[PDB]
Amino acid sequence: KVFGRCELAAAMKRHGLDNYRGYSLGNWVCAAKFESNFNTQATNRNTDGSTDYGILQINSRWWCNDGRTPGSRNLCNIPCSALLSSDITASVNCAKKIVSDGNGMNAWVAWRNRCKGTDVQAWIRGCRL
Ligand SMILES: [Cl-]
Ligand SMILES: [Cl-]
Ligand SMILES: [Cl-]
Ligand SMILES: [Ho]
Ligand SMILES: [Ho]
Ligand SMILES: [Ho]
Ligand code: NA
Repeated sequence: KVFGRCELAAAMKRHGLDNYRGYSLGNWVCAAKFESNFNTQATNRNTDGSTDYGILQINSRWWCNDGRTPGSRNLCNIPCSALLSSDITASVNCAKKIVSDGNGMNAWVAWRNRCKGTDVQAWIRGCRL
């Protein structure tokens, strides 16, 4: 599923991501924009053989099981395919663990490089929230 901007903002809010660990909703929408272009089915291979999945490009190296990332962990206790669903529950619940790992949203390199320090509230402008 390819979400609209405000559609994704609303879904993220319903799943409790707004201000989760102090990160306003615009931060999460911005991260999703640059990680996946709001596409739940996005995947991308990493240099180490791991794969990133879903709207927030969650890596199989640590967070989900895809059966082909030898030596990895599955800390969100989910198949990576769950991160591709039209229902964002799995991606959100796993993102909540990730952002709690210590480095906050710096875990998403695209957030650090493209959202951090910018006017991220623009990403929820106009949305009914
Ligand atoms: Cl915001
Ligand atoms: Cl594996
Ligand atoms: Cl933080
Ligand atoms: Ho990535
Ligand atoms: Ho970590
Ligand atoms: Ho609201
Ligand atoms: Na894994």
